[PDB]
Amino acid sequence: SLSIGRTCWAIAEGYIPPETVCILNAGDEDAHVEITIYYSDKEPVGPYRLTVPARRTKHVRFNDLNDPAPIPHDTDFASVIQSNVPIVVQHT
Amino acid sequence: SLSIGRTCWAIAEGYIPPYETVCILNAGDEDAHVEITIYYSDKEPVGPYRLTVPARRTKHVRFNDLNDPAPIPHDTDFASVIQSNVPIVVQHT
Amino acid sequence: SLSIGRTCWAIAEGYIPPYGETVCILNAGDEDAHVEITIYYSDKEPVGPYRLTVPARRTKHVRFNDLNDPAPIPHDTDFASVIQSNVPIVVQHT
Amino acid sequence: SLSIGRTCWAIAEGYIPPETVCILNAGDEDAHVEITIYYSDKEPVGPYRLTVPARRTKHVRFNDLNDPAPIPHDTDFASVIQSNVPIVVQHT
Repeated sequence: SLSIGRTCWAIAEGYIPPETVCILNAGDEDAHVEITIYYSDKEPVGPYRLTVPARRTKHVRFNDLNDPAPIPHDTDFASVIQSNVPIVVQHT
Repeated sequence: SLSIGRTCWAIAEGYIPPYETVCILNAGDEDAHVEITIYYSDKEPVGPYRLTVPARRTKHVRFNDLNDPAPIPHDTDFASVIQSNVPIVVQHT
Repeated sequence: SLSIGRTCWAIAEGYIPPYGETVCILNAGDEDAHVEITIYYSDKEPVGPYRLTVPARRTKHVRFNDLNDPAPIPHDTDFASVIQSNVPIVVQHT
Repeated sequence: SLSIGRTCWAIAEGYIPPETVCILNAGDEDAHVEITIYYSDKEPVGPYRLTVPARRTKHVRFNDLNDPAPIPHDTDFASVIQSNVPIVVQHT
């Protein structure tokens, strides 16, 4: 049983033009992910919830997160990505 | 024997264009028997894809040329785990 | 109750081009971060500290171009920075 | 005094077109750096020696390393950078 990655990741950049996080769950249990969006000038927003099933990768467009709320375009943001089980997160 | 790197790497991105590269350094004195597993968004992982990076050598691995057990589909998002018997350094470009 | 990042970061690259370079800092914690930046050069002593605050639960984009007290950073010059904080922060320079 | 970085760095990519390493020495002692260059089909070459003085940065063009030997253009390579004192290394 492959355990790789960690349960907490932070990405200090973010910008939607008027973007993409890639998550690997190589493990045997589904990952319940929560993402919190941070801003320069207002309180953070979340959790945005999503599942990356066991032995799957998922591409997350920040542009498509809209529950609790869409992320404003042309605004600089940062995100924290938390999970119950270790995942690998990369930002292109 | 210089030992640098680790035996397990994960790359969360992967895309072959429609119709990329992993750079591996083995700076040590024993050949590295590498296994790569490829993960997908909607189906079980595929692998292991096996290759050797000899002692004191680097190797460029095009995902496009990995085809045993199977070629990786184009225009498909994927992720890889790279495992080795001996520490290696892995860069994805 | 979120502590993430560290109090010390080093960026070995730095270039401001002609106009007429940026660092993103996340402070996910519950205390304001008093940051200090020291700028290093290939051929002279380092310059700093440049001071700024990243408040609790905020992110801040820092344009190196705008840093100018104690001194502006020369354009067309290769530099490096060290970013120190009283509390953990996350620093990325995409 | 400020100690930051480490004494060993590996860079798995390297290409000189027919290729810059930026090194920070934030410490109070000069860093005597040795670089070894690795190839896909021959023994490694080095050490290439250089100094990054106390409290200085240095840009290192792979194209300008030529003692013991120039690095061939149009060839894939990798490097190991070792130092007596910790340094911070970034590849571009």
